[PDB]
Amino acid sequence: LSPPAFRYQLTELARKAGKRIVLPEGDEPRTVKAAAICAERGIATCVLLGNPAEINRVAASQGVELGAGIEIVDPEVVRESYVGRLVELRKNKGMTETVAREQLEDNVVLGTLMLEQDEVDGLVSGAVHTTANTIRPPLQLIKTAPGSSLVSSVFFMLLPEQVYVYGDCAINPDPTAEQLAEIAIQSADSAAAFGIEPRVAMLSYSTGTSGAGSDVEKVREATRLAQEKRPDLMIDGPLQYDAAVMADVAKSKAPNSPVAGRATVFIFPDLNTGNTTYKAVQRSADLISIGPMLQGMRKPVNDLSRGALVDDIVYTIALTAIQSAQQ
Amino acid sequence: LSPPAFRYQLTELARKAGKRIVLPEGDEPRTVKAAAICAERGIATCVLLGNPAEINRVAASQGVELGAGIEIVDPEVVRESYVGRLVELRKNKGMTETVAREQLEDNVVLGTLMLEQDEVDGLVSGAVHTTANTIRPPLQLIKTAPGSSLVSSVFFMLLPEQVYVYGDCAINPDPTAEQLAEIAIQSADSAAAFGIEPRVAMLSYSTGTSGAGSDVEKVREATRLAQEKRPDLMIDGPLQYDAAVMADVAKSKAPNSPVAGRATVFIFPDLNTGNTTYKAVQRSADLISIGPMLQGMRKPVNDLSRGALVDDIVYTIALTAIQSAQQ
Ligand SMILES: [Cl-]
Ligand SMILES: [Cl-]
Ligand SMILES: [K+]
Ligand SMILES: [K+]
Ligand code: NA
Ligand code: NA
Repeated sequence: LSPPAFRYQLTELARKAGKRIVLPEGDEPRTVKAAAICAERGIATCVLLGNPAEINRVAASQGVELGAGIEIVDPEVVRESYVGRLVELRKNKGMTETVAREQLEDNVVLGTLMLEQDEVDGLVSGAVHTTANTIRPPLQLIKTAPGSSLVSSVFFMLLPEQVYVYGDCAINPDPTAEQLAEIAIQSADSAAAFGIEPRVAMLSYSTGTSGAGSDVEKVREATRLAQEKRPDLMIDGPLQYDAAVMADVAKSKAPNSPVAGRATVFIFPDLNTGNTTYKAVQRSADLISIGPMLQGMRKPVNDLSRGALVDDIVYTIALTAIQSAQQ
Repeated sequence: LSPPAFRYQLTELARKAGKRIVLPEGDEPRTVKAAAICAERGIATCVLLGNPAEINRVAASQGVELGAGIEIVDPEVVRESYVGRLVELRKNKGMTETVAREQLEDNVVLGTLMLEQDEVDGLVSGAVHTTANTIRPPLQLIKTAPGSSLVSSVFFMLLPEQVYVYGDCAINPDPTAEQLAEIAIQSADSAAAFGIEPRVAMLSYSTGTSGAGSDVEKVREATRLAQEKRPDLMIDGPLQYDAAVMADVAKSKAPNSPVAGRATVFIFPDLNTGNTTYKAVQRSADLISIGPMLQGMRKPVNDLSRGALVDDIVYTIALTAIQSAQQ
């Protein structure tokens, strides 16, 4: 699975999904250009939230036509029709009609209510907003998937001939043992859904009992808890990074391990570890990453980097559509 | 500073130091062969602790002569002469003459007492023993250097044209803010002593205020505390790894930073982060590392990997001799 091969696999899987993805940042130039690519290539039907005139002016300003597969929704027209639904959804938290109308001025809230009404299949935003702005309404309204008590994330690491899965390198600062086992299971399910055989390495500064301490025991607990809920999955830990990827190190420090030496899914003990290793490997191996992709949400939601490129948005919409077919 | 250039710089600095390094594993084949190289190249005078006949048989078994610069000490001859000193050193902890004699059967204890008696300048062991076996007697008897409340460690990361310093990637599992500031200062002093201009990046999953949480505040506290004790040092944090090494990321996320974009010393928030990133970078960039090197000890002590090679031992003796001239 080379980087071009994996990127095409995302295109193939998204086409077979045949999903509708709402884009709250409907008039954003990068998002308009990416939506037209997804429609022309069959990656997804893109629902743009914004003024039809402005979106078409932005589309014309970038040499892009919005034909089939592009559906523009004017928030001013449809906003009031979702007020009653939002009041009903948050009535026990003190939602009023006036407050609900105030919240619906944000296109992410509007797209989330469209997502909750099963009018679209997924939501992508964040090119010109914060991560919290993208995920807070879905967290409040869509909630977590059954069997998940939290949302985590993964990065797809595109090596020259294979794809690794890293997580959680963006969201959860300090997972407990129970949460870490949940992150490992979510990440392995994500890997399998995107064509990656999950061999899950629970990372630590200790390989087995080479090191001791509360930090090592948390990874050991999470390993056992994850194996309890999913006896079918190949999980092992604790493992240092070299033991997870090198067969020679595996044969010397963890020879009875079904994961060591050939791990494909790498679960980091905390965000310090995950984000630092993710950033360092991106520079040192000079490889390519796709993500981060959220996991554990009841319906797919994903947040873009504020400096994302058009192609970054294109494949993020693909991931979101593929996640919709997974559920 | 290419890897060959840096390795020669260690040779030059060790020669100028002109130190004596005691080797408790005196009859170990790899250690005997490395000691003769250090003596012939002028890296250090090596004091081998073992049976003179056995050491010479091991030396002859590897095509190696032990001439000038090699001094063999028979533990059976000199052990009793250090019993009274050990009793005096640990009298308040319940040391007796019989217990002291029992402890002196371990050559590391004997070499540590030689180190404490200023008969040698540094100690290297661990090729056939655990790390705890190497460092416990010095920790009990030599103690920490003035201004240091703990011992930490660094790895020298030999990039194609420069050398980075990583720490602490081996010893301290979860440093407090005060300890982390101490690790940063020790690591910068180590870097400068080995010909590396210290620009210290205090690593985190947050660049500045990009992320919040107790983990980020610890790095922020350690950054300020380290700057308080050493106003002359270039320290900054918190910084993600990409902000520390990439000028473009630095100009966008930390433009007022005197370290971001050109860091040479990388201080990891905990052992999970340090060891995982160290192991991952070694595989991803396929670079070369030297270490780990202890720091903060009153007199230099260093521990070998049990799978170390002869050349690994050679340059570890060099590091230890260089550390002796630093103090
Ligand atoms: Cl274990
Ligand atoms: Cl800050
Ligand atoms: K964002
Ligand atoms: K050792
Ligand atoms: Na690898
Ligand atoms: Na670099």
